[PDB]
Amino acid sequence: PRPLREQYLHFQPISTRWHDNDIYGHVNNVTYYAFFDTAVNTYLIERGGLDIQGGEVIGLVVSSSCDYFAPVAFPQRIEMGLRVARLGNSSVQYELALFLEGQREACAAGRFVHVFVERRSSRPVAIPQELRDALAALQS
Amino acid sequence: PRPLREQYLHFQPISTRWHDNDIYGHVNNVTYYAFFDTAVNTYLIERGGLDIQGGEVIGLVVSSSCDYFAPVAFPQRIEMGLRVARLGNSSVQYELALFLEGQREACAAGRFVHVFVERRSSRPVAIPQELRDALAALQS
Amino acid sequence: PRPLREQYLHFQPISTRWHDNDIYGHVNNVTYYAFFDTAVNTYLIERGGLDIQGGEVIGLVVSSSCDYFAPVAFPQRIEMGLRVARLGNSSVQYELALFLEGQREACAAGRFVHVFVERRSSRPVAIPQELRDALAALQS
Amino acid sequence: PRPLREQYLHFQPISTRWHDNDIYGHVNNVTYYAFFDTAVNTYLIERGGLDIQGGEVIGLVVSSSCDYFAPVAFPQRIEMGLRVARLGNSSVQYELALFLEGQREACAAGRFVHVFVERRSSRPVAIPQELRDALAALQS
Repeated sequence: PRPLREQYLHFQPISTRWHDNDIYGHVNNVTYYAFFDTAVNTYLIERGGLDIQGGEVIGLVVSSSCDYFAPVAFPQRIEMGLRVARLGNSSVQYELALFLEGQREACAAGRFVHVFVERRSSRPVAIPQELRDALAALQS
Repeated sequence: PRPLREQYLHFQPISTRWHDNDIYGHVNNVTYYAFFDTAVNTYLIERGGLDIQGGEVIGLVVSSSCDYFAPVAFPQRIEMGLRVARLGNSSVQYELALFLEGQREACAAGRFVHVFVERRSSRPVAIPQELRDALAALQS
Repeated sequence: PRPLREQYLHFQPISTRWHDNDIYGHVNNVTYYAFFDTAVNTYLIERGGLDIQGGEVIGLVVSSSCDYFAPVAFPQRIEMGLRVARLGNSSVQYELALFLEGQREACAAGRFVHVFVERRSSRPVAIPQELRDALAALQS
Repeated sequence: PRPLREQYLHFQPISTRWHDNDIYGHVNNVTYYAFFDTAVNTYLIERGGLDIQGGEVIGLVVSSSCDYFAPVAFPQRIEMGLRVARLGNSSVQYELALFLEGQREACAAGRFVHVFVERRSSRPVAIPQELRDALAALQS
């Protein structure tokens, strides 16, 4: 049961980094998470309009998780699939998968959840229209 | 329900680091995972006997996940709860929770899973006796 | 000539972390810099009064550098020497050295330079009295 | 005295990452160093032949330093200039500068030094011909 390129709507390429490999020769399992919210926020920055610097509205990570199938190593060229699952109105949930360039099978694959808040108060908010617009653009 | 200090068998203290705090003031959600397998492996190193540098046997992270309840920021003094859930014989599952010093409530809390393999072949193996001994030592 | 514990006025202990070790077994050369401004800012926070979250005044790193003498690896217990070299009035220069516990010889050793600015304008400022007080406290 | 695109021979583009920004909104000064040896080793991997996994021969960082001129922030598109200064025969010295895409002026700029060794012994060695070949290819 290993995810596939075509199950995902948006694709970020990310350059790997020397100190991505951990001591056993392969990208540390933690790094995948960094690849996630990079992948996400990049999309959010360029399309949702936020404005992190910036924004009166910001997303927060309340939970995440990831499953690892095959190893990847610097310097290889990883690239990140992205698609939205559930989606409340102060809240969302993404599905990420990392693919090696030219492979149908995901290398690992995971999910996490954003909760949008007012920056100052950290109190939940409706997803403003422009975010919601681009967010929805990734719904299955 | 937000986990509690006494539900956990082993305790690693970890110094937070300047660049732990992300752009919105608080320790990045990713860092938690770093705190996990630090917390784990540290115990593994000192009590399972491995031997990561030298070990013919090494652990791999095949999945992990985490839920976040309250924010923490450098320079505060986090400290990490640890306990084993399930436990096969080439395989294990930890349950981690991070605690601010002193608070009864976990700040976030998560789990992940080790698979022990022969370093060279990366083929699964029986948990050698010393590991299994200290691992089991954390069983509920 | 390899620096020595007694040449340094303040001492931060820092827990090493699993993914500190790079692919060749030893704490990545980059991590040292992380250890620096952790070591610094920690002292700054607790004794200069800033206040990074809240501070109208913040420090910026305009240059740094480091020389490496002996390797260190998670899980060993490094610990960080600190002292001030030069010291203008909107500007300062620290000298850091990392020590294995206990060794008289520094493992690596480096320096870097803070420039205090008004957070908003990022325009240079006089070091406010409390900072200057604790800063000077580390002058040779 | 701020470096210029045309003073450098090779150019790595590197994607920035969410947790590159530190607490004051801009890429942490430590990250530049990660950008350095990424930039380097990538070139070394694809052209010097090593083989880090791999190699009986590996490079080590004995010193580095960096000067910061202008700030950069995720998600902007940084990209790394690269050119060799000095060059012994067990030893080398690179000059790095980071450029924002479409700027003549470097954002920061730095140097560091490799020392090649036999992996196992960590004892110096002559730069094998293929490395030396591509290394030299970057001499002023």
